[PDB]
Amino acid sequence: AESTLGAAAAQSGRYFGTAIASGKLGDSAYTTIASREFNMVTAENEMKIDATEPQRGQFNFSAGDRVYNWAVQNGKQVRGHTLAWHSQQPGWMQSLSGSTLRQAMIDHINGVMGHYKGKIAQWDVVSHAFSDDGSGGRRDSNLQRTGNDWIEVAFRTARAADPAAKLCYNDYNIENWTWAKTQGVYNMVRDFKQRGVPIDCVGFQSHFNSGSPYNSNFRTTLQNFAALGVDVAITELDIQGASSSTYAAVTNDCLAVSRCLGITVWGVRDTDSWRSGDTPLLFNGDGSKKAAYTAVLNALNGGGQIKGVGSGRCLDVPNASTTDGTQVQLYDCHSATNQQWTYTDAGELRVYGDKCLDAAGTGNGTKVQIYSCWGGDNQKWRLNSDGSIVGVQSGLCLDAVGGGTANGTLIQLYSCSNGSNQRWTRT
Ligand SMILES: O=[N+]([O-])c1ccc(O[C@@H]2OC[C@@H](O[C@@H]3OC[C@@H](O)[C@H](O)[C@H]3O)[C@H](O)[C@H]2O)cc1
Repeated sequence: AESTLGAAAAQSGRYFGTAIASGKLGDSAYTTIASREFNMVTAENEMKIDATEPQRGQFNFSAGDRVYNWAVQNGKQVRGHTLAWHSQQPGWMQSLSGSTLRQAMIDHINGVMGHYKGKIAQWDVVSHAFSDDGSGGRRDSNLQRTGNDWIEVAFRTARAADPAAKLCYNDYNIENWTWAKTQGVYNMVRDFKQRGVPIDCVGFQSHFNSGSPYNSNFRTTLQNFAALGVDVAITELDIQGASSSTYAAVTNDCLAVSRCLGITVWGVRDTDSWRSGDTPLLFNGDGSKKAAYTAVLNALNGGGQIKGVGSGRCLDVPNASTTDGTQVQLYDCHSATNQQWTYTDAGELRVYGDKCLDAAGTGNGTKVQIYSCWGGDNQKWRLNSDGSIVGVQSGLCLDAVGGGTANGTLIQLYSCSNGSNQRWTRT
């Protein structure tokens, strides 16, 4: 109830989910991670309009049901995505307009929700309905040109089709409270609640990058929407660079809002991401947990010198050398730059400013040394709550050779054993 993301989130009545791609369900490495870590699933594309209604009036749930069945059979709830929006519309719908388009939208909603009636926890009824031009208004689309009330109609339609599902409005770039787009959505939801329009949740995609960075005020945004009487959900979270601090910050924002139902990251491994170039998820392509994974898990579980517990001595660079390939050791702790390590958001343990704790391989006995920082996974580490420090690439623990405790004891990689020569404390 604390070793996996879903289980850790469940401790506070929340979920931690991911986007599942039906085309990857035959990949054992993929499903092993997905079934183990998440208790909520969103079909990445299988429940969209084009996927569910390829031809007007012709519904197809082959792909959607495969994802839905995999989710339920493996113990995960499901978020339906998405009933009505401008993107990925089938060819036939893109050419529709006015009343006929409005009716098509309604028929689609009834068809899809009817198929999954009572089996979906949340439905993204409408998505991407606002512009990014900075006006805070609706974006120009075929759906919007049929009447400004199309969104309201979609929700009223959805409520009737399946009263058991929570109905959400989902969008991106509505995380920062100071943005006009965020205000546009806020005003609409407030209007809906005041007039009784059936809406139960607001989904924040949370696709963060240096173009639209995460800001601490995201929590305020979540709290402001929660105050309107709707639940909130982080629906498609991914962070460019996967900063451990940022991932932990977003996790704590949801935990700080009683109405935040949970968090879904948009994909399992970076190689499965729609934005793989931004290495924005919690697992590497080879399936290894990233530093960000541990940061998130620690947050969900309610969680300078590096001193070894068994030895009482500090991780030290011999004679304050800055030479690449110098194996680190244990040494009496004292004020010195060669014992001052900085844990970065990328998961590095830096010394001297630009040298990185580096594993010279991946197996037991591998030498741990300092080497120029370059971003390799053999230079990334996960700081566990039990005091162990695990190498991302190797999955092995920082280990004081042979359990030595005296000055000069070298540091190596070794299968984690919870031994005192593998436990560290930082001050
Ligand atoms: O440019 N953006 O900021 C942006 C573009 C699209 C977008 O869509 C939302 O978030 C991602 C969507 O999923 C992807 O849709 C396209 C597929 O080819 C890809 O495989 C999916 O992962 C999601 O459905 C939608 O809600 C947001 C922001």
